[PDB]
Amino acid sequence: RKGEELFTGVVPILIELDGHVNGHCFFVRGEGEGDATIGKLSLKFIATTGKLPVPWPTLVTTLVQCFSRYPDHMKRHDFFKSAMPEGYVQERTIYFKDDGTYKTRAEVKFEGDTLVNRIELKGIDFKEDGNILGHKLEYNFNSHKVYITADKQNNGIKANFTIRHNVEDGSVQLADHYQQNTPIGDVDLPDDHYLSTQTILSKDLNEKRDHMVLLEYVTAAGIT
Amino acid sequence: GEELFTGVVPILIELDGHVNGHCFFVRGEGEGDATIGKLSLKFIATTGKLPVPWPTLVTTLVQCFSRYPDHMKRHDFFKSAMPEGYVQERTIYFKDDGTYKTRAEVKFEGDTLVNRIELKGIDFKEDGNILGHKLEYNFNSHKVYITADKQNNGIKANFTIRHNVEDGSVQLADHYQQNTPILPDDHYLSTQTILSKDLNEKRDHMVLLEYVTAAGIT
Ligand code: NI
Repeated sequence: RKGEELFTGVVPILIELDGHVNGHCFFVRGEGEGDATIGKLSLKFIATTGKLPVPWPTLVTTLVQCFSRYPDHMKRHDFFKSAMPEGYVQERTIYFKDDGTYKTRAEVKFEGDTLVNRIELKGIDFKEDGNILGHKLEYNFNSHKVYITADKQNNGIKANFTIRHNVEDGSVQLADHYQQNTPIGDVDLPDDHYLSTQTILSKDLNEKRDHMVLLEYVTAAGIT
Repeated sequence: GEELFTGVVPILIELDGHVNGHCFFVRGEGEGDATIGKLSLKFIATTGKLPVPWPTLVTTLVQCFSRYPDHMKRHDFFKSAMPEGYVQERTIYFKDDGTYKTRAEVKFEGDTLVNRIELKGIDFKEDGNILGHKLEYNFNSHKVYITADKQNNGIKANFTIRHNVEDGSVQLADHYQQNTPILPDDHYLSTQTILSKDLNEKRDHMVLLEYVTAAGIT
């Protein structure tokens, strides 16, 4: 008995990520809350497998766009919420310029009250002591524009954008994202528009394990 | 079909798995003699020390080598599906701990019997009996209850493995098994297993001796 109606209030979030980069395996679990009426996430991620083989920032995009704030005049362009509760599949290919690639497949859906993002990630061809495996990325995340277009053919959407990762030496590591979402059930197909993102990364001062506290604001725009 | 097991047969076993995101690969080699129901295998953990105890991997490391007494040959699904082979799927629920999901192909490649497995382990406790390595290095005797699954033209199986824990308690692991051929009346397999070491092999390893015999039909 619902739809976008599942997001009128504060929703508990659970994220799990199975990761495989250059034969190094890891697992991340995140917990927190989202509030789509204001577009806010507040999450804590733990690398349960011990210290990560890649930098935390490289995982941020891949770790619930259903918590974007879609302004009242854009509600009919909100694919992510309309797929709920059965949810959607989110697939990406992430190209790190002059370095390796991530391929991800994710199921975002309601499991009871909770919104759950379960992810498989596989990364290949990363250079040793490149920015990623060498851990040369600053513990930062930049603002971006996620460009969304409809994919009528598969009853879903496509997304394109370039993530910018600050490197320690003052340079910038680019990560080209190509994104597909399709429904798991049986949705709104949007006119072209974008998401505007902002993200803070910090730590829990009493947490011994490798981890990431994340706060994020995202609003939809580009339609008048 | 059955004719492929009237003498000593070489075995190769390969397990690609990860448990709570901890990866590991295991290779096993040796022999089975299905007329007496005997397995003799050596398993190597390439990739280093295993994140889980060797005993938890036993069941999911070739039941076609069970001894099926003459009066029960009609009920041997395992052997009949050869050389084509079969697919073995399980879910193993460790009581008060995590779960394994496994998929395996058991088939003849040339003259050798091959068991190739995939394994996902989820939701294990960090200082539970598994991830904390609190299981004794041995292995109890069991009854594997087999039934017919006409719908998938194969069999199901259920049983409960008992793992001895160092403090003297018992870690139970509930097995659920499906086999499909890429059929018998109700019966069970009687198992016994000894595990040991090879003194000249450093790599985390398991040598396994095992005798299995089918019963439950007079
Ligand atoms: Ni995997």
